[PDB]
Amino acid sequence: GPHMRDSTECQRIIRRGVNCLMLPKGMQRSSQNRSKWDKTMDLFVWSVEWILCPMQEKGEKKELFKHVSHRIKETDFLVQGMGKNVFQKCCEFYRLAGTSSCIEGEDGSETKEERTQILQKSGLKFYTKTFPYNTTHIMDSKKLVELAIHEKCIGELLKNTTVIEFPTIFVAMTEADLPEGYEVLHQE
Repeated sequence: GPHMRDSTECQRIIRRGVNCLMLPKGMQRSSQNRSKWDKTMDLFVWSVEWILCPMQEKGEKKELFKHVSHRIKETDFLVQGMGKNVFQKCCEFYRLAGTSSCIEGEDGSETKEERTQILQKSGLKFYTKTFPYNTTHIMDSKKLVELAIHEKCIGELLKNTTVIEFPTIFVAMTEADLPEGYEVLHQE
């Protein structure tokens, strides 16, 4: 059944260092969120929102592809949360090609890195929504940050952050390919 929520819900829960701002009962963003502890893995899982951003010119802009992907582990890397659909759609958006490694002695790490290789060899960059460290109440703000999906996992990425309900990932070649009104933050 649906989770315990109010109308004009107002709470912040912290889950292994991620600050999570709770949306009210009727929000489609709270309805489409599936995130909990899962006994079957003895860890926390997320639903997450992915946006693939296509290669535009400086006059001709092109339109985004969106996908929400589910039951992604706090231990997972982005390429293991994205879904084969989002991986295959990135391969068709930028015309990336597939490769192989670690065949000398792996059967699970070889294919974890198979996906990540396509993104680092194309030079694709990944970004997420950030909100302030002291935030206790729900807000909307266009603020992105660039992150190292080839070195960092999703749990340590979100451990330093604030997010509303369930987190969002933007995929693009540059800031100049990212959607309008959104901006990426740099160091001081």
